[PDB]
Amino acid sequence: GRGLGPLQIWQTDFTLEPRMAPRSWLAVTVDTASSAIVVTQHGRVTSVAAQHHWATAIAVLGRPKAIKTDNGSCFTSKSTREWLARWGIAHTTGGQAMVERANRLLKDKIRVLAEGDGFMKRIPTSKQGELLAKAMYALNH
Amino acid sequence: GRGLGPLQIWQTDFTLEPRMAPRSWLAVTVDTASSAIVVTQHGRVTSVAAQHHWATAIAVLGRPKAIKTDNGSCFTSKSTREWLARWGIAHTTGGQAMVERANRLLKDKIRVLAEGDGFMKRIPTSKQGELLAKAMYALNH
Repeated sequence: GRGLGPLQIWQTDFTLEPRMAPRSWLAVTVDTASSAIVVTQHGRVTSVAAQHHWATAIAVLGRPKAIKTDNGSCFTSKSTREWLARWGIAHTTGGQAMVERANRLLKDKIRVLAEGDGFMKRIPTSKQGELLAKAMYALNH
Repeated sequence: GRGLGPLQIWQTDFTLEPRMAPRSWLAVTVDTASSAIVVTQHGRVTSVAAQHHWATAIAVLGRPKAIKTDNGSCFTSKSTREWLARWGIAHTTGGQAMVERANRLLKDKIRVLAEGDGFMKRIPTSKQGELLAKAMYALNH
């Protein structure tokens, strides 16, 4: 139950992380109610990447009432607006200090975990998925 | 806080779902405390697939105290035993009625969602990720 608890509002952004190349575009959502983070990696910053990311985030967190983004083309496209409408999720572009903080915490954590494993530059491709998941764990739990 | 709440014990299995081919192996975890489900898809039933799945599940649910599996080779290999030890997760092979139920609920939900989208046989590859995430959402939230 929500009750008087925080409203179910997310902030979402993309942040570029070459340690994760070739899928170096990280799509990042912060649930403003709980501060939980969901991150996925993508080859390209696109509308469909944003949609794939939110599909994952909904699986993890539930369906939000609203999502705040910037006015980037991947978020204001007809395709993305229609996808959010299909899900019944309100969308605003406005401010999103929480997701900016999430981006920095994630990139720092990725670096620390990678260097801990001996990867001082790009993370080997076969190691990225588990390292990204480990960073998400580290920031949420 | 746990308090007197249910112990943090998962059940994990693999179940084959040709609607999701070529990555038709679904790795399924049920959190026995909450009945939450995490599912990932994989090309092959292997030790490393199980590890990749649990990495994701830990990102979503937190680190469990213990995981129950069957005695399949992907779970009793030296590689998997060492991975669980690295994480400090206790492992038992024993019984796992909850994950069997999860498997069936997931496959039924996948079918319903796929047929709703007009896919009466295999789901087109580019549509699978979001459909799988939708099934997971549908069963958890």
